[PDB]
Amino acid sequence: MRVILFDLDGTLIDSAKDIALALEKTLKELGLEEYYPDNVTKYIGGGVRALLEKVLKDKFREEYVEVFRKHYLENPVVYTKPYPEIPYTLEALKSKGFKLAVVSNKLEELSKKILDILNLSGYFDLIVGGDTFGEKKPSPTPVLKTLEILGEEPEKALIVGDTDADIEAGKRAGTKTALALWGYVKLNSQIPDFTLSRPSDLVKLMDN
Repeated sequence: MRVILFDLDGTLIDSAKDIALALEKTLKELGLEEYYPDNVTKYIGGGVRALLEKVLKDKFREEYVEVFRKHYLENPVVYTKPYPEIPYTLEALKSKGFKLAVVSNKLEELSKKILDILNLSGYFDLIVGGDTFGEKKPSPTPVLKTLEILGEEPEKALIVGDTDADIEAGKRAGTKTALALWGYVKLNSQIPDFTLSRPSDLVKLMDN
């Protein structure tokens, strides 16, 4: 029928606290805690690499990314929970016959893990991740391959996320896009087709 592709962090799950903690740990071990930002939330956005990049700038080193994907995976879920209404919305969307999927830019082996721990895994007909198949958003292969492996044309899909990358992907891929206002909005210059202020509004949006 219709496909709804969701971003993971800042959309389905409120993972800010755990991320900040893993980052605090990594920096302490690496001897760089002085670069821990005053307001960390404006740094959490497109993966572990992009966060360390934004935090360290020229002090960035690739072997740091792996230090982070470590401290953060022995506490992938401590404070993290789905946003309010998300559990109801997935189950609701699934029972009305909608294919659901998580297209994120976070490790695909981990995308399946955090969701297993939060009992959300089962609602998704597929869980594409940061590495899954060859390219990360902004576009448009993760979304087109994810839609072929599902049997739906882009014209029947909806990307629900919070970044300029999500909007570009859907735009380039041919899907619809909606901003998850309840999540952590990181839009800069892009404009989505819709605005969802609450997850349940999704159930509404797909009514008629």
